[PDB]
Amino acid sequence: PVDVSVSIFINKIYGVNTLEQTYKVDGYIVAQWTGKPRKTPGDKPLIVENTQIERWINNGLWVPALEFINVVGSPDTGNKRLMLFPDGRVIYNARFLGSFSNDMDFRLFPFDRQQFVLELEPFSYNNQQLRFSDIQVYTENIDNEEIDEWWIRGKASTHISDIRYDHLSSVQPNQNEFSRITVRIDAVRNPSYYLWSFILPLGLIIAASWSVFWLESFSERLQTSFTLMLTVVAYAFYTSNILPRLPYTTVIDQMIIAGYGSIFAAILLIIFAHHRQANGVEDDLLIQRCRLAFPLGFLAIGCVLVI
Amino acid sequence: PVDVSVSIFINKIYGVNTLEQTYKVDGYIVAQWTGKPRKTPGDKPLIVENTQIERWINNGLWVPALEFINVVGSPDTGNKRLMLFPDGRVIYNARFLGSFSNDMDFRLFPFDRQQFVLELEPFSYNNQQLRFSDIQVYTENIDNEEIDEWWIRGKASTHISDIRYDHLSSVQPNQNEFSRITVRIDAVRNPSYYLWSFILPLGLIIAASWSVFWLESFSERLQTSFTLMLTVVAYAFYTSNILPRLPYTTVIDQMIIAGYGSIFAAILLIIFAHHRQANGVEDDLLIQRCRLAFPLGFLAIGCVLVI
Amino acid sequence: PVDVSVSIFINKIYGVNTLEQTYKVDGYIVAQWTGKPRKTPGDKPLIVENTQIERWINNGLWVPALEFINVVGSPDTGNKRLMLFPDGRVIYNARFLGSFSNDMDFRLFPFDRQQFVLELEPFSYNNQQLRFSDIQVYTENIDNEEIDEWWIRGKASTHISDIRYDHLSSVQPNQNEFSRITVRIDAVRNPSYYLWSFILPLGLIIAASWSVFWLESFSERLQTSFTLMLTVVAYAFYTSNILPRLPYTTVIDQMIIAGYGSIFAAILLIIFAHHRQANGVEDDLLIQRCRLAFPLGFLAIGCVLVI
Amino acid sequence: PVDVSVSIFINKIYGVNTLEQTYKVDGYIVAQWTGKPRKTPGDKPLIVENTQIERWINNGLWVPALEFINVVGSPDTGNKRLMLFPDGRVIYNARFLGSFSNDMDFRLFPFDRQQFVLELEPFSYNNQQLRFSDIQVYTENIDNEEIDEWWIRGKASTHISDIRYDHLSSVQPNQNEFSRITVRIDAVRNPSYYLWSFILPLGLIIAASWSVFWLESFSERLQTSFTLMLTVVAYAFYTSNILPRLPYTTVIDQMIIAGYGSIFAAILLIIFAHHRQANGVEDDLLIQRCRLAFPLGFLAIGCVLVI
Amino acid sequence: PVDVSVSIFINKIYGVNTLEQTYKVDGYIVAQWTGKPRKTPGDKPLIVENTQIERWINNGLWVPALEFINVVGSPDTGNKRLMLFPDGRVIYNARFLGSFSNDMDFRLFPFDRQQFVLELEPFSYNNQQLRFSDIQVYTENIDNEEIDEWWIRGKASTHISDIRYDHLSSVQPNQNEFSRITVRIDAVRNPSYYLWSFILPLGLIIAASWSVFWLESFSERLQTSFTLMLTVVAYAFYTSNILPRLPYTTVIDQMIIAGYGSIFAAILLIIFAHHRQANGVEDDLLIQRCRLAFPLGFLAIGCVLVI
Ligand SMILES: [Ba+2]
Ligand SMILES: [Ba+2]
Ligand SMILES: [Ba+2]
Ligand SMILES: [Ba+2]
Ligand SMILES: [Ba+2]
Ligand SMILES: [Ba+2]
Ligand SMILES: [Ba+2]
Ligand SMILES: [Ba+2]
Ligand SMILES: [Ba+2]
Ligand SMILES: [Ba+2]
Ligand SMILES: [Ba+2]
Ligand SMILES: [Ba+2]
Repeated sequence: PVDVSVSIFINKIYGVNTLEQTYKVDGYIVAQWTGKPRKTPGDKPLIVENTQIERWINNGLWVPALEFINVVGSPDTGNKRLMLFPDGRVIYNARFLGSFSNDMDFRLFPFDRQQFVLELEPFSYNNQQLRFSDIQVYTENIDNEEIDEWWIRGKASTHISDIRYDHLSSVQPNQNEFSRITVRIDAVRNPSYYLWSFILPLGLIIAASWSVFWLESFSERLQTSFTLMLTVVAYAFYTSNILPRLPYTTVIDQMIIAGYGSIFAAILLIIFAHHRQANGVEDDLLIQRCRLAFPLGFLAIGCVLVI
Repeated sequence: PVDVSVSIFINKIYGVNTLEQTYKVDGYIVAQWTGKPRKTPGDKPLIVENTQIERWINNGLWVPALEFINVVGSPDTGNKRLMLFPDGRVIYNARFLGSFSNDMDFRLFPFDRQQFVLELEPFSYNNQQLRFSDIQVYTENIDNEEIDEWWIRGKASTHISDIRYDHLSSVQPNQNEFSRITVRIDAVRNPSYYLWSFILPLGLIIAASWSVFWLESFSERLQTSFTLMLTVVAYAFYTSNILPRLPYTTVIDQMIIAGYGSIFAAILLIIFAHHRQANGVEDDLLIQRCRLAFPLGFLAIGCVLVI
Repeated sequence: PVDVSVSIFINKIYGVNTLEQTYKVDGYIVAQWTGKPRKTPGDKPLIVENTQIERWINNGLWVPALEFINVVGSPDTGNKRLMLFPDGRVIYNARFLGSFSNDMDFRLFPFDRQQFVLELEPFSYNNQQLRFSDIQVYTENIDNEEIDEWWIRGKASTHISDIRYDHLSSVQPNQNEFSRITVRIDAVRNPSYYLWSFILPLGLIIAASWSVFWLESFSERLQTSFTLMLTVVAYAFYTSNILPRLPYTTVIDQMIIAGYGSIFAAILLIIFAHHRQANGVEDDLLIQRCRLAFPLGFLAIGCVLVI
Repeated sequence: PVDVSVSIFINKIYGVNTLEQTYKVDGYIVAQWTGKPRKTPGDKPLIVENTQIERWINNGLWVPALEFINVVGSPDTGNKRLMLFPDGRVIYNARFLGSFSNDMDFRLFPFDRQQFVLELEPFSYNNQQLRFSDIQVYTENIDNEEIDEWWIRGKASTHISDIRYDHLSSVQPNQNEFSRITVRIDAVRNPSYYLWSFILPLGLIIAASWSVFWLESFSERLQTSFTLMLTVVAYAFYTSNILPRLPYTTVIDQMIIAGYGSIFAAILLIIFAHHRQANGVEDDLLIQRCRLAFPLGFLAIGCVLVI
Repeated sequence: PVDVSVSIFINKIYGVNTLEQTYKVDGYIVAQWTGKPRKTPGDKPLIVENTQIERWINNGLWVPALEFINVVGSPDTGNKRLMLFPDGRVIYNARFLGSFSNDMDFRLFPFDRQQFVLELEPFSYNNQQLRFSDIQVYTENIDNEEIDEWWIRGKASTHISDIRYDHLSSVQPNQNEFSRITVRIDAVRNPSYYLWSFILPLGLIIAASWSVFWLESFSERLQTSFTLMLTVVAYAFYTSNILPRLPYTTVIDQMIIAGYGSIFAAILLIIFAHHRQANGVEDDLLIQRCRLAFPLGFLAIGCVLVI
């Protein structure tokens, strides 16, 4: 069992794809294991850069292939390097940019708790062992929070476990097990933009739609309600175009639905008030006075929902 | 005829392209056939990783090229590996991400039954035989259903058949036939988002468009109907922008068309009511009382259509 | 002059880009020419797969480079293979996906007659001759027509010609001429989606815009006409966003323009009716009765245009 | 100083990016210089195709690297070829597709005069000389003009100059100078689509906005003006979505601004007419009669602007 | 410690991605260090072009890998060249296009002060020293300012520093330190397009929304206010579609919010005026006369905000 020390440097996280549940990571990966002592030019360690590494591999140098389990496609590998010390240790350093996968729940969307994971694991080697994992996130989490889209909470996280693959080749007994490094980074979305540019005017619009009951004539009350409907549709459009695509409804979508339902309910009451009648036209006092009931009645449901 | 055992591990299915009828698959492929016994270092099997495999092929090692028939372009091949046992068996393991093709009917779109297929088959070898196919979909179908976009039903499916190519080279008689592995996975789309964020408010809008008959003045009835038309167009826009592009109409599109037709019909009746007349202005009782007939008359067609 | 037999298998055609006049083709290409007899292992023909082909070329094996003339960029070349028979024939088989160019007229757009062309021709060799071209389109043209976006008419088409390049190097006399294979596939667009989801509601909207003349008050007639204008703009938007981008106007765009012109004309008549007058207000009978003339007067132009 | 004859064949120009000031070119490049006589197989010139060229370079064959100065990124290089004549001449032929840069002024946008430039120049060689440049644009400029987006005027253009680089290595005196080929192609945009589908209905809308003064009641005049404002915004949207993105205003944008300004001015006059008054309500005759002044007053500015 | 002289030529800066905080740079990089004297053919320096450089590296020629620290992915490397002088100096010249990262604050967006940075640094070598950095931005900053999107202020900027990496391998004492070149270019966005096509009509719209108080009837005042709301939503859409996506609100977004708030406030006052009353209907003089207060009251906040 060969001991391998992994260090991962995270430069940037970006390009979140909500539909594909995918996010981009750029950084460095460093792997250090101790092999057989060697004779370098002078005593000083040897530096082997990109194209030459292959040449060394062809001469029988041993370089385990480490795979990102949760990666999508194949990473963009930048400059890579081998460092060979005379005392036998070997240090592989490479730069990568890759698209990674993980389970992501956006149902809370404006206010989101997401976590970005990297899963590393040897491709072909069951007994080679990951000694320890060190993650340098040092690119500052809090410098400007309201600039960066996501606010990163705490410094990384680490797990080194043994994954067992049940379905395998003819020889079971001693190796189903591969060592896996899991690095998770917790992050929270910045609600500002969505609160001010979406939630707020949406609220204003809903509240304003309640003002239909302060109209005098029935005709006015109806004809206006249609304009309201149109406004909600237009808003639904404005949101849907900018907002990220999802298989499910977010909080904002629910607000929109609440808008539609509020207006349709208003329509029903407005028509009901007219044709529930003394002779044919009598309009209900308390009902036309629902201008108080409707806003809080909505607010009741509003306070009930997140709860 | 060489026996080849194939195992395919499906990690993720995503990136469905409705227009191109294409979907992305990420996973592993494992091929195992038994060759001539060999002498490995020690007794233990030999592990040959990525770049080295080519070197082994150049030395006369035999590695059949397996082709995905239904793939689009060429797959993104990750880490690949050969495992050479002294008793002669050879196991090829590779990681891939690829875009695959298949016939897809979206006419039911909000509620969709689709099936994702992989078609494997040797490129150049007519007699080499696929022994058996095993598909590990083990990445959990039901864990969170309402998170994942598609709900996968059952565990995979398998067929191993012999495909005959009629048009071929000068020598017909014994080999037109190649062994083909076909893996199909049945899946059903999650209607939630579309029901709540599309179907529902669309319904509310249609129903509301029926309220035009509860207006008193002819002018009101018309002028309002135009606002309704506008609203339906705006909605058609909001849907069309978000929804996937298709060569054909879905259920929702039909609903939209139903909206247009309902409103235009309403216009016709509204004008007809005015100018079918006692003197010139007489409005038809039963017709202005169509407020009952129109909703169910639509509903009749609605219940007739899916039927 | 070397005789070369080409067979092309078309798997899929897709990704039409209207602006770039480009379309994607995936399939196989097979080239067969007869060289000098060879000694294979056993008698059986030799199979040389991807990476090895280059190695054979470096040993002086002759492999003409065939170029797609109308290709854009360079194709995605999948698995490729050489088959070497002892009697001297050589068969090159490769899989490709590529973007191809051709002249495309979309002026009829909803109903389109387009043709997809492949142009093959030796890169460096003036005397090497393409014996015959065979195109297997066998992937079924008619299975489900209303699923596939394009309906393919007939089985392919073929031409083998000699192209002469006037401008050339210092030596003219005997070779300006290269053999070119041209494969054309005629296809017709499926109008369904565009008829129902675009043409139809657009028509309904136009017809409805004629109902403005059934209004009583001048004010109503005007104020409504503006809402109509807005509706046409909104519709123009909804179409333009979904529909493919073009340098020219399609049929639908013309319909839109017809809408604008109809409404503006309506405005002119509505204002004219008011201020062409007995004293100042007199409205013209026949003119307010143009509710008959306008629809057919439009229809006249409509029946005149395609004609 | 080595004489090099360059011939460039332009197949297609497309993919204009207004923001990046970039355009795509596909074609062939041919370079011919005369080296030392050689012994070919037979007397006939030698054909060296793609992969082999490198092999020849490694044997000390001399192949100058020609760089496109104005290219963006690196070109997609298709099939390439060397032709070696026994009398010593060498002809390099390659196919390329590349994104090129040039200064582009879109301020006139609907009617545009643009020019597409290619700048070629040896990478490392100060004394090697470009003998002459020949550009075959022969792909027909005028066949169908209203199909192609751009109308190409005249056949190419050519310049061969000497560029001097001031800032250089330690040795100045005799070589700051590299030979540069510049190929420019003048082209004019097709205004049709923009005239009919944009300019025209925009005009109709503006003209129609002048009809607000033919309304009787002040309320009507205002309430309608708002609908007009909305219509102009909607139109601004429809244009902005389809039209290419720019750092500056085009002609159409100016028209839009003119729309806004016209309507706001109308608002100001409408309110002014009401509250500039005999008692409080008196409306100005000449002002309500500005229905004549406003259209030409706008037209005055319109005829003044391009002038 | 090897002295390395770097010169960087900036051709173009473009493709700013606001969300990813990324921008494209195209140009040349030149690195000059003095090695061991060599014997060239003749006395004249040797020119080694693209593919050959690798061959020289394989023979033990030393070519430090320089990394762009702030690059995203890996650059598109064009033609590259080595120049070997007999006196031992070596000059590496390469052309590159790459996407680079940097902190970008768009909160001021229409008027933006941004700075484009390049960070260069040896990949594997702690003692090799960057002698000096020279940046040729010579592509003209001021030629046409209103054409180019960004106005570049001053000629570049330069820093050469020593970066210390705390976390490292087992040997600390003398080398934590790598030499880093930092090149920063200050630029300011061109407000024209946004002022005229966005800020201005937005202002006109706001001002116009104040005209609601000049209406007589309460009904008019309300029903109109809704149309205003719709107009602001439509405008919010038109802006949001064209404008760049951000995690935060810009100035324009704030203006939009101000619009919504202004209209909602107007609604509140309009309803309050009606139902704060003598009997039930009395409308407040000063309140209906707020037509003066509202515009400046807004303007007060407007002048307070940037301040
Ligand atoms: Ba790479
Ligand atoms: Ba790959
Ligand atoms: Ba099919
Ligand atoms: Ba899962
Ligand atoms: Ba490939
Ligand atoms: Ba879009
Ligand atoms: Ba290439
Ligand atoms: Ba042509
Ligand atoms: Ba050598
Ligand atoms: Ba390169
Ligand atoms: Ba930062
Ligand atoms: Ba320039």
